[PDB]
Amino acid sequence: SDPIIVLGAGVIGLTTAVRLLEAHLGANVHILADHWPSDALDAQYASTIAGAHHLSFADDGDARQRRWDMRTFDVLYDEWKAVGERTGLMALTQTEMWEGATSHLAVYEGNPDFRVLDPRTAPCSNITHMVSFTSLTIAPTVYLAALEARVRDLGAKLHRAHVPSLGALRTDPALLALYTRPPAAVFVCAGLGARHLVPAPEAAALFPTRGQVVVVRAPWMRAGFTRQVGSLGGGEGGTRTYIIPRCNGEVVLGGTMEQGDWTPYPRDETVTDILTRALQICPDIAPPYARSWPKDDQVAALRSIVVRDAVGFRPSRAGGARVALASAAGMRVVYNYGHGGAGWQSCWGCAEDAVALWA
Amino acid sequence: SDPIIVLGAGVIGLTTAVRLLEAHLGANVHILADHWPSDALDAQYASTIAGAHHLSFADDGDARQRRWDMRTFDVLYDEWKAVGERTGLMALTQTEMWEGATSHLAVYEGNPDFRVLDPRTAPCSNITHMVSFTSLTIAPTVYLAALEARVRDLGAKLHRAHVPSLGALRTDPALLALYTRPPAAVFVCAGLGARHLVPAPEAAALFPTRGQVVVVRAPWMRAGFTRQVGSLGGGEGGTRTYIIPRCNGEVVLGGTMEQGDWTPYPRDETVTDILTRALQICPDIAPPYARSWPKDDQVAALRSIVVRDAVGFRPSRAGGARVALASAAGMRVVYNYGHGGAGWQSCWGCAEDAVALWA
Amino acid sequence: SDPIIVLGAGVIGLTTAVRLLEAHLGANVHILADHWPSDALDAQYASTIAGAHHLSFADDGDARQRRWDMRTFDVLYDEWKAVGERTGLMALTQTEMWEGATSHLAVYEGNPDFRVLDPRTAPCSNITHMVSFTSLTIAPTVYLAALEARVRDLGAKLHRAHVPSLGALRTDPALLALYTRPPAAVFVCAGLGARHLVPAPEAAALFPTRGQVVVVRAPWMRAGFTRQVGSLGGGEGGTRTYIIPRCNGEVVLGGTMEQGDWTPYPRDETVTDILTRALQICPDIAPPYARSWPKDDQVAALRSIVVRDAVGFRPSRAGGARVALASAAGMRVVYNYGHGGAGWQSCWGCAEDAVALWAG
Amino acid sequence: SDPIIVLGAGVIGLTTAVRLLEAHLGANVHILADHWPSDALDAQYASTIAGAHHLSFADDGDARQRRWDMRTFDVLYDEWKAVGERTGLMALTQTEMWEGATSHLAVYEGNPDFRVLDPRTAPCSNITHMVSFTSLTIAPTVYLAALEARVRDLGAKLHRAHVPSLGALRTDPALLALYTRPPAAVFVCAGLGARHLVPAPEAAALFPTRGQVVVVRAPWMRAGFTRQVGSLGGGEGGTRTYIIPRCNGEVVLGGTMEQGDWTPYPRDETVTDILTRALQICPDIAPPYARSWPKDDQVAALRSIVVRDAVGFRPSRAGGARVALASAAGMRVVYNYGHGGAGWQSCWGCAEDAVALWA
Ligand SMILES: Cc1cc2nc3c(=O)[nH]c(=O)nc-3n(C[C@H](O)[C@H](O)[C@H](O)COP(=O)(O)OP(=O)(O)OC[C@H]3O[C@@H](n4cnc5c(N)ncnc54)[C@H](O)[C@@H]3O)c2cc1C
Ligand SMILES: Cc1cc2nc3c(=O)[nH]c(=O)nc-3n(C[C@H](O)[C@H](O)[C@H](O)COP(=O)(O)OP(=O)(O)OC[C@H]3O[C@@H](n4cnc5c(N)ncnc54)[C@H](O)[C@@H]3O)c2cc1C
Ligand SMILES: Cc1cc2nc3c(=O)[nH]c(=O)nc-3n(C[C@H](O)[C@H](O)[C@H](O)COP(=O)(O)OP(=O)(O)OC[C@H]3O[C@@H](n4cnc5c(N)ncnc54)[C@H](O)[C@@H]3O)c2cc1C
Ligand SMILES: Cc1cc2nc3c(=O)[nH]c(=O)nc-3n(C[C@H](O)[C@H](O)[C@H](O)COP(=O)(O)OP(=O)(O)OC[C@H]3O[C@@H](n4cnc5c(N)ncnc54)[C@H](O)[C@@H]3O)c2cc1C
Ligand SMILES: [F-]
Ligand SMILES: [F-]
Repeated sequence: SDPIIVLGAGVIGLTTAVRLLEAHLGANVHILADHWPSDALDAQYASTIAGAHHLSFADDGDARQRRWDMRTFDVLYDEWKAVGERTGLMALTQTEMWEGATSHLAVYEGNPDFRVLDPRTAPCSNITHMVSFTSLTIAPTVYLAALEARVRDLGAKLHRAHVPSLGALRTDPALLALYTRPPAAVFVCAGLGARHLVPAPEAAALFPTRGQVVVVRAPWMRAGFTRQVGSLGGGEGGTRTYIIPRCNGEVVLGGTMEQGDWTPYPRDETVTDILTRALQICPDIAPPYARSWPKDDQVAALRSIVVRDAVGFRPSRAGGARVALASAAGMRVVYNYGHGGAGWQSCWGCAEDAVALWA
Repeated sequence: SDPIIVLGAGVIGLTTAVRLLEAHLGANVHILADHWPSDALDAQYASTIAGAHHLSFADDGDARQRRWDMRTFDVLYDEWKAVGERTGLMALTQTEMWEGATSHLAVYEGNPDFRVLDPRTAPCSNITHMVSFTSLTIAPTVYLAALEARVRDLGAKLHRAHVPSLGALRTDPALLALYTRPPAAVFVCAGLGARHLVPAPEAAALFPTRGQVVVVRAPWMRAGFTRQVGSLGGGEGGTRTYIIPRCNGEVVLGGTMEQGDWTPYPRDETVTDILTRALQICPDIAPPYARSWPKDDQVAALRSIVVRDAVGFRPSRAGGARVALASAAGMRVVYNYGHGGAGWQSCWGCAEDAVALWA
Repeated sequence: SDPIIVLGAGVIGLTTAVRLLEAHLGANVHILADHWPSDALDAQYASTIAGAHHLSFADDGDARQRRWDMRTFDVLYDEWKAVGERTGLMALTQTEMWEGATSHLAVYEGNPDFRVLDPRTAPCSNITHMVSFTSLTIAPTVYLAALEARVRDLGAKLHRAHVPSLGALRTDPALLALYTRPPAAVFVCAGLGARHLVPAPEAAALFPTRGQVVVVRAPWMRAGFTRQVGSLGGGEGGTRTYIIPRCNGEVVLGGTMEQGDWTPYPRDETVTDILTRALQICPDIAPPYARSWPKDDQVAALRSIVVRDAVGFRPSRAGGARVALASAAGMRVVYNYGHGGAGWQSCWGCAEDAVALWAG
Repeated sequence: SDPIIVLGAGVIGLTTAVRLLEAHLGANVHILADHWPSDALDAQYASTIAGAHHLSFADDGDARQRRWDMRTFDVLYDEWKAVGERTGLMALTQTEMWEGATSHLAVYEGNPDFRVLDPRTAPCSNITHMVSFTSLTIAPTVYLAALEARVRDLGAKLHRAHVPSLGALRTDPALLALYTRPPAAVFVCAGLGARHLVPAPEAAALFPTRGQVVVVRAPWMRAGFTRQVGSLGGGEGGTRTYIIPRCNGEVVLGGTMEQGDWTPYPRDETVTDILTRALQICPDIAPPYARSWPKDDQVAALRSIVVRDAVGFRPSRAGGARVALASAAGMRVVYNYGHGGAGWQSCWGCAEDAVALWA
């Protein structure tokens, strides 16, 4: 009878709410957020800026991340087997190439059709290791719309509201009008927004890792490619070039990984950079008719098929995501934030842990 | 060189920004807001919920409100003579009727074509006083779109951003990324949202006055009607029924005046109440074919032409709007908020005062 | 059951089809047409070019036209009383002014709220007679869409097909594939296209009267105005200026009456003419903010609210419409064409006569 | 100064008009047609019903058809090299399978990347010959829109008009109003409509070959497949199953070849037939997630991605297309009609001959 709040309507909050409602049928759940999946794109809302591909960054020794990523893959892949592309999922061969390293992450061996490839067969030079396996991409707008429909069907009440502090959920008459009584519990799925909701030491742990992408219309591309330069360093370190094709024919090209960079608007030079690198790792990203042209001329061909530029801020945190049980303003609090560049590939895993902590 | 911030992209912020940029051509102006005019309607954003009509509530002794309301009428009426309905304005005869009173507000005598009518000619019973005069309605979405285009043309930079505190404008890296240097000044045009930005005693002076409206498609209606019940009490007291026709053929029917009511969703019984009262004061709101039908059948005819239901929170303030110079967080601050049910009819007057205070 | 063909999907064909299906006479109805109401506007398809208003041209001594026009008025007015504007109908006050004449048609006295006005109160000069009465306008696209839905609901089969001759309905495999069996009957509701379907010496009787109109967005205008110059001459003679407001806020301004003029495209000078004459007869057609300006500036204000120019060819015929039973190409034939500038205002009346002729 | 008429705005008329205006810049050209490319689909207008692919039917000894087909290929391929998919063209690998034949048409060897394949590798049974080569598909609505824009830019006047007889062009006031003076010449590109415009011996040569197609949304398919059953017989004989993918992700599945069948509406049993046969010759037409399912479940999966059913009448003629100079009703007449199922793959070839015959 006392309301349970899910604060956040990104992929993290919506998956949390789905698992919450499935575990406790008819529970009194209110989802509050100041940005919703179908809103216009905004650099501050990470979930619809994402590619998204399932391409784990889980260190061999990071048992929690490996578990989350593979659990999430299992859920998404079973869903694709059931409904195909209806919710924005597309199974595909993912190819990862390393420019330095002579190993892949052990976590990839859990995916179907894992193969070690000859690094000399990469289209770009200096590739020292190369693997492929079956994975999935997600058109986030489509998938999030499906999650929104699902939480409605499960009986969640949805509210557009800004929450200035966790205490406000108990005290602010504007918020109390939504759910009548002070909440018994809150799931804090506020992404990078959690910086304004937690005490100073925890707030300090959050930082943006800015990512710019270029979305092209390239429906000929139905395979995934990533080039990793530099060590992950047990986290999400180094830089990536990637080709992330969606089932709708939009293909996300990236990326950048700028720690502490709060600039929300795309940079012209980075557009050029992304297009140039995308052509290096995946020559077939070019419009078919332009593929025989000098490499320099193919950038303009890619420009001609650009759908949009986009920028987002990965909600980065030292040690990865905070999924933990605490207390604030007399409410039971479950934190589920700080997923960096891996929220889409870990969402269902985190959601299940979060609900288990609450329960 | 130092940025000047306009916080808010409602009618108050946008008129403030226009007058600011007109007074000081090429100034470094950045407009920050978490809700913009063309966004989907939300009860928290009053400017696009409003009717809006110019129907002053200024008490005979309220010299400041009278001056603002008359100034705003002059600006809007001048604009209508220059551009017609291009920006959402429509000149019309406004008829006001009182159920109890035997006097009107002196301020109305400043409008063109002021006439005292025979109250016995009102279509509803118990009317003791009635006047008409030339006034204007505004389709707020259209007018705000023109204001947005105008501030762009004048060189303002526009940002979608939430401001958690005034200090954050100078200290918060997420906001500093927008304009680089710490701002010298901020115009706080945050509407009811100002309650999160000011000290608790100022925040306590602000309260919502909830208003529900029904929008109908009634392009045959090109005249305005209001019935006042109870005393204004030197502010915006009592209750009103109104018919507010827009140039686009949508006609806003209302209303309610629920002080402290934070419920953002429409109430079914209130829909019935509004349609019933609308028919009382203006029989011609009914579709022409339905005008000879019994009263109950005519409510049904109005239901058949409903476009939308909407709810908004008027940013009411004890003593009316705060338009004042101050200092806070190392900035020169001009507050311009708390216009209640009168922001549209006072906007330009208030904007000119705000810019003068800053200058 | 042998097919019964309605040839034409203008207002005449569709009303004929509705009345045919409503007759419940076991008719296996196939509606064939090379232009359908929701198709792009084309000067050759009169029904969606029309204003349309109900403003009878029926001469005092033209009993058939008077009966048709008043019957159609009753049907449309009752429809408006039942459903309001849902099917594109709008009741309004129609004001007619004459430049020269000292009387009105008797037929108008049958409308609600009839009155003879003081012609000195007309906004333009040289007005010698003026009346008003309650009438209706029709947004033809909306009303025709409603008729199309209605014939579908009643079980008619609808086909996009060009009929090269009446005989072809029985003999042409391209047409026979639509309905399998040779048709027993055809209602020829082909409008000006009937010139290619009726025996050739009857075709000389049909001619275009070209009409250009300017459609403006003027939702403040919900009253109708017409000025008649010259005599009707027992038919549709002389020239008219008119303001015909639709329920959707589009207002049709006109008009021209160019006999034998087959030019399907709007003329620049005619746009200027129509706007100028519209302002003469109805000063409030101008945008409210423009009403105090010089006449030339008001013409410019009208140009600023133009939605579209359009041209149509009225299916004119000496003697008015042919509504008649015949036998041709082995089939029972009912002709229902040649309604000139009055198809909308006579449609239901004609449809009922046509169906009665077939039913025998 | 005397008008030149192009009668018809299908692919044949519009290519003729383009070549006409390019040869004689500023010429007084009027294009008359009762159906235009952007009109709603109609079984009587073949050009937008077509797949279309470039898959020649030209007999080894049919010099004219081979010349036409290869010239048209050259023109379209050059266009695709210049603009890619901008005008609806997509280069692809076309694979043809024969159920009986042990040879391919010689004309195919003129296409790039020609190769004879192992017929054992066909996914369906009883294949005895198989080849592939580079060819093109066309999204006809997009291509015809480009042609329409081209003729406008070259100064053609376009008219929606029905021509009851060629004599009417000189004598009918309804047609004379379009171009003022009796025309000097007419290019008769009326497709199957030519049967109403030519003398009884020439009209008897024309007949419909009805084809029904199913359009699916299958953007994973960018390769073309055809199975030929029975002999071409020096013409377009026998029956074909085909997969014709467009650049916009629509894929046309077919077909039927019913001579003299004037039924313009799709048959339910033919939908089933086409879907079943498409799956036989190209298992990858099925949604990726459905590819391991039993055959009946895959047919159902194809039904779920259906965009539209369509029917058209190929303008078939004894001896193929009539491209011929004549004199009728006072005019210099060039006939260019009766292209059967090969109008798209022969259009530019025929157009050029037609303009030459007139010049
Ligand atoms: C360019 C780019 C590419 C990426 N690609 C991938 C990829 O391929 N695979 C992958 O797994 N991940 C990827 N990511 C990362 C992924 O997008 C994020 O980890 C994930 O979206 C974070 O989800 P979230 O729900 O925590 O945050 P968000 O999506 O930002 O949502 C937070 C929610 O909380 C609400 N909120 C916050 N504060 C408040 C408040 N005070 N009051 C009310 N509401 C509040 C917001 O309105 C919003 O609804 C990418 C990120 C970027 C930027
Ligand atoms: C039903 C109804 C009918 C009405 N009818 C009339 C009428 O007929 N005539 C009339 O004169 N008035 C009318 N009003 C009143 C009028 O709508 C308000 O007085 C006026 O819109 C207030 O404008 P504003 O710009 O102050 O507030 P708002 O429109 O609410 O805009 C405030 C802006 O501040 C931004 N903001 C606030 N806090 C923050 C933050 N922390 N960070 C970033 N951005 C922030 C918001 O995003 C928004 O852009 C009506 C009101 C209602 C509810
Ligand atoms: C500018 C203008 C204003 C007007 N204003 C008014 C007004 O205010 N009030 C009023 O009452 N009337 C008005 N009219 C007149 C009215 O529009 C016509 O009288 C009426 O539309 C004629 O209807 P119809 O069905 O006979 O002809 P059409 O609407 O032309 O329809 C004829 C049908 O026959 C079909 N057809 C013809 N030949 C063939 C063939 N060979 N094969 C297959 N199909 C064929 C066509 O495709 C079409 O479906 C106006 C006309 C014009 C031009
Ligand atoms: C199902 C199907 C699949 C096909 N697939 C292919 C393929 O893959 N490759 C290929 O090469 N071909 C294909 N075709 C064949 C191709 O569609 C035709 O050969 C080609 O479209 C014929 O073009 P057209 O311009 O002659 O005829 P149409 O496109 O029918 O155009 C005739 C034009 O003449 C006009 N017209 C006719 N009579 C008159 C008149 N009396 N007055 C005014 N205007 C008139 C019409 O309005 C129209 O504008 C296919 C056909 C079908 C039915
Ligand atoms: F906040
Ligand atoms: F014809």
